[PDB]
Amino acid sequence: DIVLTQSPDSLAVSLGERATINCKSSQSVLDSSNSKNYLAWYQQKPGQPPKLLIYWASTRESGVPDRFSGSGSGTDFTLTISSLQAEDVAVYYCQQYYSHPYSFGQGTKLEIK
Amino acid sequence: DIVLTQSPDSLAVSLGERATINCKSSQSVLDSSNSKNYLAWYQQKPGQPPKLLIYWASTRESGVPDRFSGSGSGTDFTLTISSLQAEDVAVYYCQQYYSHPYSFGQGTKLEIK
Repeated sequence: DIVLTQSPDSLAVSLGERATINCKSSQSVLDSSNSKNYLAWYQQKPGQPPKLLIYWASTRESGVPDRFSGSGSGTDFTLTISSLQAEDVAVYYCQQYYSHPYSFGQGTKLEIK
Repeated sequence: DIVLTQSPDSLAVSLGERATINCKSSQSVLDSSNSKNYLAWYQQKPGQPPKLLIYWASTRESGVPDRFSGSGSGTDFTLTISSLQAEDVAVYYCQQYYSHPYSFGQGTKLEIK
């Protein structure tokens, strides 16, 4: 089964600065036929459900701020927040839906420094 | 935007008994062209990422105990946990992926009486 490992586990970034979170999959999640990477990114704040930010590794979800972007292919992916805002403090998770059982990374805590 | 509302918000159940969690969608998530309900259920414990339990409303993910079962259709769904065990203490979420933006219910916290 595919295992996702995120890094770092926690990130402290100054307000307005760029935040970068990585996710590495044990197996490629790139579908060679359609060229799609079955990888998604979620944001989750205390007492609230997860919120989808990016899917297909780099397509932005409806309603999600433009400062959120995803990149990468195969086994290495990255979530980038162009300009960190106070409201971006939360836990971020990557998820693969390439093959069952689907799985999530351990999560990365993002805080203001 | 399809909104999911779970009920109850929290519940306390006794070991060995049956727990029931409902999810209501503001609009139907049943695709009449293929007869599939684009609805999933997740389990999440403190400090851990979400874990997929059921998808397509009633298909149980591999590795998941058979005490977990999903039912329902259209706008009304139910997650049933039979023979409750201490390890089932967690927050449960329903998720719809019928139309964008995809969305999660507010979550239901399950505890042991």
